[PDB]
Amino acid sequence: KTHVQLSLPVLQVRDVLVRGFGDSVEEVLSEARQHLKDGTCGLVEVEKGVLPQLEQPYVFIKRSDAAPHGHVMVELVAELEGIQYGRSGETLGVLVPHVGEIPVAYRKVLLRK
Repeated sequence: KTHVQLSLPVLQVRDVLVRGFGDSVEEVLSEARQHLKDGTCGLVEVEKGVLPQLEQPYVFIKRSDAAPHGHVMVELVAELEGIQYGRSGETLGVLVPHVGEIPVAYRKVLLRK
């Protein structure tokens, strides 16, 4: 399928143990997509002070359209040293590995895969 319904655990930035997906834009997009397929991806909501506490390159989920079955349609955009790879809508959050941190909420998304 071109899209997959996922329910992503929303993590507090100070709880995150693994603060990024790797070392290059292509690696972090690759790993993000693998962890989304494996159910081992979390979401951190972006506010003042969050991104400097995580590791670049960043992987964002961004709204791809204006929400089937309560799932916002999203796609991935990476960022390294202020350059984004992809073009999309509003940021829903930054993706990180999930390694068993307790979430504060779940974010239902339809991921363009």
